[PDB]
Amino acid sequence: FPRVKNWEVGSITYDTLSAQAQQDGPCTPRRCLGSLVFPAPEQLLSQARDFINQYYSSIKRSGSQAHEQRLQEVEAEVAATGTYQLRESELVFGAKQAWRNAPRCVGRIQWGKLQVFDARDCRSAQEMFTYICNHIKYATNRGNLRSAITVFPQRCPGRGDFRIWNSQLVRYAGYRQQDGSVRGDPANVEITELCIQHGWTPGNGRFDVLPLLLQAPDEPPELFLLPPELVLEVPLEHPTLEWFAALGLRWYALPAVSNMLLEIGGLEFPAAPFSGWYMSTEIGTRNLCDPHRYNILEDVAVCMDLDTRTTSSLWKDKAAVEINVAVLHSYQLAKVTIVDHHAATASFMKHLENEQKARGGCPADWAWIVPPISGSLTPVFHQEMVNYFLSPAFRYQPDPW
Amino acid sequence: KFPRVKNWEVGSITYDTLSAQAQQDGPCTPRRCLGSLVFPEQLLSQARDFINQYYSSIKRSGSQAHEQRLQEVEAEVAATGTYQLRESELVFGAKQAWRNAPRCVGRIQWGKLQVFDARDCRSAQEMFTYICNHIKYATNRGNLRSAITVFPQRCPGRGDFRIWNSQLVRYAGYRQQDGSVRGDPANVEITELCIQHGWTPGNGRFDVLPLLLQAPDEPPELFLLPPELVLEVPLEHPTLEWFAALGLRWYALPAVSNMLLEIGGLEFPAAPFSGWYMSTEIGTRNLCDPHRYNILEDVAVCMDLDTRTTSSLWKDKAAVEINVAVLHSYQLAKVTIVDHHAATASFMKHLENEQKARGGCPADWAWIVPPISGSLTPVFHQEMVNYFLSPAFRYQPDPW
Ligand code: HEM
Ligand code: HEM
Ligand SMILES: CNCc1cncc(-c2cc(C)cc(N)n2)c1
Ligand SMILES: CNCc1cncc(-c2cc(C)cc(N)n2)c1
Ligand SMILES: C[C@H](O)[C@H](O)[C@H]1CNc2nc(N)[nH]c(=O)c2N1
Ligand SMILES: C[C@H](O)[C@H](O)[C@H]1CNc2nc(N)[nH]c(=O)c2N1
Ligand SMILES: [Cl-]
Ligand SMILES: [Cl-]
Ligand SMILES: [Gd+3]
Ligand SMILES: [Gd+3]
Ligand SMILES: [Gd+3]
Ligand SMILES: [Zn+2]
Repeated sequence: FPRVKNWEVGSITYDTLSAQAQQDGPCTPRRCLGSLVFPAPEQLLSQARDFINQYYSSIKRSGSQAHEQRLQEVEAEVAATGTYQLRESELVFGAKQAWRNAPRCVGRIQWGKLQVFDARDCRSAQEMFTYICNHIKYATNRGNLRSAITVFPQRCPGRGDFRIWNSQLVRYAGYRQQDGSVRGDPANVEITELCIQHGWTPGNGRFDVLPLLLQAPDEPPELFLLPPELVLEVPLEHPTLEWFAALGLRWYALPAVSNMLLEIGGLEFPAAPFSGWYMSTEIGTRNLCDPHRYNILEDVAVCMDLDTRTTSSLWKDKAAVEINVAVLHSYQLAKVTIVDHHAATASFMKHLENEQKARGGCPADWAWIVPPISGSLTPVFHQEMVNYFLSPAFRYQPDPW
Repeated sequence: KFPRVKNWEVGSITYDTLSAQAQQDGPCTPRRCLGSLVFPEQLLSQARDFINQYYSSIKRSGSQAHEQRLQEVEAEVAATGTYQLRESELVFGAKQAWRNAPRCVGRIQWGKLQVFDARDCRSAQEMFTYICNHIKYATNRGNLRSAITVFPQRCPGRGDFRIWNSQLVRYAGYRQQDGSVRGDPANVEITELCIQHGWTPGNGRFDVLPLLLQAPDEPPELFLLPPELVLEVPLEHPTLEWFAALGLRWYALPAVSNMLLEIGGLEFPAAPFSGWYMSTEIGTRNLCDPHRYNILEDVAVCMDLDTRTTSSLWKDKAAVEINVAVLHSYQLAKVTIVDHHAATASFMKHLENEQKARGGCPADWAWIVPPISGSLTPVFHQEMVNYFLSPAFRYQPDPW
């Protein structure tokens, strides 16, 4: 089993949990591909057996009365229907484990605190939209954010999938400009074009919240506008650079991923949006400073009167730090939950410690866990980590179009 | 079977066909990735291989002299159980090993390397002057020049040379009446060895250590370094006038002396190579790591930052100014240094060159991305393939 060192302190542990990794990643002994962003009844039965085993362990009833009954119930159902149905408690446990198992999530200290909305009876895109609005309202909670997931009906033979076409519930439009550029968020050019193609009347601002394109089984996507008062936003200002407000920058409160597939015991939920609260560097560093995103870094540095004609003045580093300050200040001023990268990484270290005792290890993707600014100033930089795939899981899936 | 590599900033795609050569295997399996871990008669096999590389590089594969050099290595191993490298081969392999180092962000320079051939060395005294030639050459009054000195290869039945220090220039680390260290904590061990072999310890936080040089089958001997030969830069800040009063310094020459050079199956456990610093190595890691000089809070106090809450980003602000002070001080002293923006931009050009030249480039994403401002540099947005090519610099155990 792999030995794992923390270089700040000298700690050494062994990741015995990785030996249970069923599905395989992209690396081989010849080459590591860890930096890549994107890496049958009997086999349904083995996945279900393992998950039922996981569930009955969690309720300290492994090998008991109910446990054997449930394994036999599942085999009979797969035999008779080609599939099976989770009990509500199994669904709650499986959603939590999927978060717990997510190697690129730095916020997993929170994994046991997840509100699970059971939407597996959803019948239409219109009902789907109602469920989504309830999710957003509950999770936003007027800025005191609460972690939640809404689970729509599972994939099943004979019927198409429920899908949310948008990659998140809240996204800003990205409009290909007149002179080649993009107005708004360049990450969202494609979904913006899809919304227009499906009858949306576009705006022309940099921060126009997109409509939702919601797909019911064997149905084309349907367009749904979010009420503005449902989408809580934060205007960005800086505590001491008063000209920063004049940039007119904003971000939204709720990070809600809506394009991933939830897998529990071999069953697949292609529509299961989940939400937490932001870590400030996602907004301040990636969304606002990536050259292919809002790309504000040079404009901010020029306004700061930094010397932008030489790299060795560290003008980029100085301006990124103040942009992150602005995000934290603005969300704190607006009373909207946010965590800075120092606090987030420190609590992740506690999570690693908890998980070593509970399970003997923790799947973690170092490149995603280490924040995009001030990497070695956080404790996770100095922590070796072992990346592997456990189930239940959130998986990437192709876009439905 | 040829990995697709995407740059997410631009959208460009390439394929790493070079990875198909990866001889020695890394630590990863389809079951789990270990990329973030720091330390994870067949001598003919990799001697043939290396010779074939050379003659291809000089556009001389399959012609006269290629055949000829294949025979003498055959004959030398048959007659002696090993072989000696031609001068030009020692040079070509030294550069290729640097070219192949997945963790080196400075490889745009790999073609410009000065190779000193110390293969006729014998005794810790000969090493000392051999190492002193390198240092004064590489240092060059602050106009740093990349250089490697190749001490004799390893032979069966006896010896091998070793430099006991991890680098040629290391600051001492002294324990206290309470354990905690004055000086560099990373060097507490070699410091205790240097004293243990009879060295008068200094009192201070930046005492340059003596060298423990090991001739084959000898107890090592201590060697003072001439102070005028160890170029150091006192640290000041352009606008924070008190920064000089913190009394911080770093040395000019980064020279790694504990690594084993391997060319064509031959092994050189003493083969120090040197370049010039990227400023985050000094300003971020050496000075701000909690287990190194750990000065971050002291600088933040002097800057009157709000260290009471993490969300003031006081750590980030103090760290940036420490890096500013490093770059400013090295430039004022006219000592070659490169900032992490310039360094990573040059590495992107290196990747582009290597794609044309060899169809790929082994790169360790976690080590290429700088330890501050990661996503502000282009390498953050570049997918990379990590694998082992030969010739290579390899890690080796401590000589005890
Ligand atoms: C409660 C506060 C939370 C914080 C602070 C947090 C933080 C983060 C961050 C910073 C990332 C990397 C995102 C990126 O760079 O694109 C991430 C990824 C992720 N998070 Fe969390 N998260 C939280 C809650 C949750 C919840 C509630 C779930 C699911 C139940 C979850 C599941 C995931 C998954 C699956 C990923 C990987 C997404 C991907 O790889 O594209 N997180 N999280
Ligand atoms: C010319 C300027 C150079 C720069 C700016 C540079 C930069 C760097 C940096 C920043 C590292 C990371 C080391 C660490 O974080 O501890 C590194 C590692 C490394 N460098 Fe370069 N380097 C240069 C020249 C060279 C030369 C001349 C050689 C050998 C001939 C070389 C071979 C290596 C190797 C083998 C490593 C891996 C060290 C390890 O794995 O611990 N570099 N370099
Ligand atoms: C494609 N990257 C996935 C992604 C993108 N944006 C934001 C997140 C995210 C998700 C959650 C639940 C919390 C958080 N703090 N962040 C994940
Ligand atoms: C433990 N990593 C090895 C190490 C440690 N310190 C510094 C370097 C280094 C080496 C070279 C040639 C250049 C540079 N700019 N830096 C390498
Ligand atoms: C190529 C590289 O893997 C890619 O840019 C990754 C690096 N680490 C990351 N880490 C997080 N948290 N989010 C990201 O999008 C990325 N991007
Ligand atoms: C655990 C982790 O791999 C370790 O801290 C690595 C990360 N990346 C690094 N990158 C460089 N250049 N140098 C280092 O020492 C490290 N340390
Ligand atoms: Cl986001
Ligand atoms: Cl160093
Ligand atoms: Gd003011
Ligand atoms: Gd303007
Ligand atoms: Gd005062
Ligand atoms: Zn790997």
